[PDB]
Amino acid sequence: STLLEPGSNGVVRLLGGPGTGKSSLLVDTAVQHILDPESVLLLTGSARLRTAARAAITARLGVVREPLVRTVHSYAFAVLRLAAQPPPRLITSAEQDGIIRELLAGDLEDGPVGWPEQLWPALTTAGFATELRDLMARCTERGVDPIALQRLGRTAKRPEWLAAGRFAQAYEQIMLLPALGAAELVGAALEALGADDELLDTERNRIKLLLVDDAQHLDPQAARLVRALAAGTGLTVIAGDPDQSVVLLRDDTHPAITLTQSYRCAPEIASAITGLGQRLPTRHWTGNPQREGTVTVRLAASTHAEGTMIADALRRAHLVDGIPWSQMAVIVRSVPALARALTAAGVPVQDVPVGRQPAAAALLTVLDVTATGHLDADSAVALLTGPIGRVDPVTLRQLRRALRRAPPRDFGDLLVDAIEREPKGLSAEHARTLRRLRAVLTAARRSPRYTLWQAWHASGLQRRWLAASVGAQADRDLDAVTTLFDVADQYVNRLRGLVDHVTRLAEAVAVLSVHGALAGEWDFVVIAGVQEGLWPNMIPRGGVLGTQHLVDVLDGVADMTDRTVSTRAPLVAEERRLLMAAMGRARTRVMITAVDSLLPSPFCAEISAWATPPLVAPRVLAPSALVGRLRAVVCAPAVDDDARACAAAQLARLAAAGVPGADPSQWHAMTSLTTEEPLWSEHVVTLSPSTLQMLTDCPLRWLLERHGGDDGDVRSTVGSLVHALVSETESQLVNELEKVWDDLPYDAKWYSDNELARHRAMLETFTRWREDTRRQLTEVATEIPVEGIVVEPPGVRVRGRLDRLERDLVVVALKTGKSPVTKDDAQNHAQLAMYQLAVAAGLGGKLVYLGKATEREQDPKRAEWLETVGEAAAATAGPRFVARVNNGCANCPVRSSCPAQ
Ligand SMILES: Nc1ncnc2c1ncn2[C@@H]1O[C@H](COP(=O)(O)OP(=O)(O)NP(=O)(O)O)[C@@H](O)[C@H]1O
Ligand code: SF4
Repeated sequence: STLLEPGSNGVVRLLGGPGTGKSSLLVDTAVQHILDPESVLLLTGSARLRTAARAAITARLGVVREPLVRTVHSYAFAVLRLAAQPPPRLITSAEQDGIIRELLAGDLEDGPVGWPEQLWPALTTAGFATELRDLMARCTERGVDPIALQRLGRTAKRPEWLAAGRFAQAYEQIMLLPALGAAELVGAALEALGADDELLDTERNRIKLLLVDDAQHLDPQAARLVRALAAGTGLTVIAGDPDQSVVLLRDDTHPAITLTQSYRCAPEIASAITGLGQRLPTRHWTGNPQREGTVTVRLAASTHAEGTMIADALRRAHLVDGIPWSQMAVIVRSVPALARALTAAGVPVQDVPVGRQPAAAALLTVLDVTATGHLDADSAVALLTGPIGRVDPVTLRQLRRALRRAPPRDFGDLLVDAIEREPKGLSAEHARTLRRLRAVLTAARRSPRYTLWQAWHASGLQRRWLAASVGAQADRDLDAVTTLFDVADQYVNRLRGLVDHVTRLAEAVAVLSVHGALAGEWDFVVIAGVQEGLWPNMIPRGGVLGTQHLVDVLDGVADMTDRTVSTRAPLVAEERRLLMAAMGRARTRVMITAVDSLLPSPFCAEISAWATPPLVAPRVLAPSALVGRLRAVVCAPAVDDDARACAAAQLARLAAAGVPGADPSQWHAMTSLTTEEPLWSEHVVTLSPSTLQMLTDCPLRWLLERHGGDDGDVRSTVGSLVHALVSETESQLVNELEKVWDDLPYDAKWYSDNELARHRAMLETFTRWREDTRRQLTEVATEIPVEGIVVEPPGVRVRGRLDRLERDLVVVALKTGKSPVTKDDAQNHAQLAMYQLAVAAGLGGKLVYLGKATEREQDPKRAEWLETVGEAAAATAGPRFVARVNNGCANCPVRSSCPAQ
């Protein structure tokens, strides 16, 4: 307190625990030294914390000037910006590792670097250049010149470090023949402070406070600017906590100021944090005595039961205890499953490429129409099913039946000719969704960053997405089209190149990882997923170049020149700091969750000493979770004679205000049939001989598969293309099947010409059948429509398409199956005996199998048969259809709604 005064000098160090008044004491000394705007320099260490401390000072200060609030990287650029009295910075690592892919492919083509010849197949891989980039990016943070990395390649017998140092030296000579990376920005500025030797004295004479902040995360190359700027003038405060590694604080000759009172954390949270610091290689601080807090550890028995009790405890707190959303958080060790099972209880919770999302990709299809000049068929259907002018799949089927009234032509060709000029056919409501697509393609074709805005103006849906903000998808799409207008501007400053480049490119529960959870406050913190393979991280840190072994020989004597512990797993004592500092955010209470069928980590057995069987079916406060259970203890045979009264007493309070599922009108077991009528009632039923086999077999399959339920093929229309050719010279028919075959929906075009071969020969099999049996038979006609009245008084009235007559009359029915029906199974064949009974009365049978020509016969039992047609056709009358189990109870369409299974 006596060391922070306007009359004072030197370096003061300010260290304290997690939560204490550190960063709000640098703001308290920024203002107290002003009451000069300049020399009040901060180094906040984040781009978002720079504005958090700027607005804190400038509100506490009649207009004012600005204290200089910056970061370390943004300050080392301003030194380089002034030392050129412009120093440019290179792009993000796409353009910086696009240089790495060139120098490796430019080395494998040759035979100077000298890779150790085992790594020769590795050099073309994308996974080698994203590891070579890290051996340079982790020496750049530690100030190691490539002429000094090669000294390590000789003292130890490691050939791939001499090869890596010669890469990092040859890399820095084509980047200067400047161009600075991201991490190379502090190290390049520090060479320019000691170069001029008057640039120092014209910098130190400016600054007066140097309120550097968050000193613990500072690199040993960024820890030397703070030692250079604070060489001599005024007074400097360092601050931060020294025992959270994850200027220097631990070793200094400068006087320190400790802080032990927390101001945030409860005293029961402050004993679990400092209780874990006992088995850890200023660890004593106390909690806020005004608060009272709870720490508890819960276990689950599965993965889905974890997300069901997290969404329990997040729902108990807001809805009963009253703490709002956005004072809650869910911290996970690392993000790839939990946000889906936590939204399903009704909790507000706050990747995919840019040109792939449907609100953005529907507008890039307007540009491909515009760039070519004519719109195709496959990209004119893709505008109707998209967001611009939208149609559900049953209104494509209403366009086609209205456009084809203007063989039928294909829908891909009729659509384009309705956008080019609008026909006056439909005009009801489909005229509007076609005028919307003429308004876009006339605006963009009459006009590259000025056309793409003019398309967004014509397809007027910035108005429709603001009024409807289903209200989340408008805020997901508007937060995605504004990433086109940002990326499309970035290519214009440097329209077939627009499409070519983009193609390659509140009050909620914050779910975030541990490294993102070092800025929030959050009254309630859940640490989900502390278990065996996940939190004590046993993914081994080995690699090819030995990056994790270089980084702990070069940065300290953590390992000697022995590769024994170089590639094991993340260190456990340095992994305990993450769970010790994630609990350091909650100011009221902490819940720690892990599943155990997936085995809990040993950190869950250590918290249970300081906390205040696993669940397998947990309780929820979801409204669809109440009314499910309340209906299950009232519709019960066999417990709870007293609780049954309490069950139905609470459903009457749910049903009076809404809550769907509550009232006994809403229950799916309580609904009643619509009609239960006697069908036709009143009459002559009508039948065809191809349903009579089916009707007798099972009369429920007649009702559901003939009327509605029929799931759609390519094998049944070829079977009718054979019947058309056969009914019309055996070489004049092969030429007829050959032309028409090329338009059939066959994938695998090796199979279309392989299925033609068995259907070409099946016409030669038929003419090889005719000449054999034209001595015993004689054709009367072919494809006679049979119609008449049979079993007249109900009458059954057989109608339809006898295939081929012959005469010794007889009845020939041609089939194209491969496997024939047996000999004694065709004596009761219901199709032939309906034609045979047609031949007799008013106005033997053959069953020729073209394919694999084994024919079957039926002998010329009429009273036993004619009573069966009248007995079966009477069962197509009433309700309550019978579901017999037949041979066809497999590859039948209606089976998921059968009551016999
Ligand atoms: N004198 C005070 N009176 C009331 N509240 C205070 C006082 N001093 C600090 N606080 C509050 O205590 C909390 C501690 O925040 P602060 O001390 O600024 O964080 P920090 O410890 O510097 N940063 P970090 O450890 O990374 O979370 C904040 O909500 C402050 O507003
Ligand atoms: S599964 Fe059996 S009862 Fe059901 S429709 Fe098919 S044949 Fe008829």
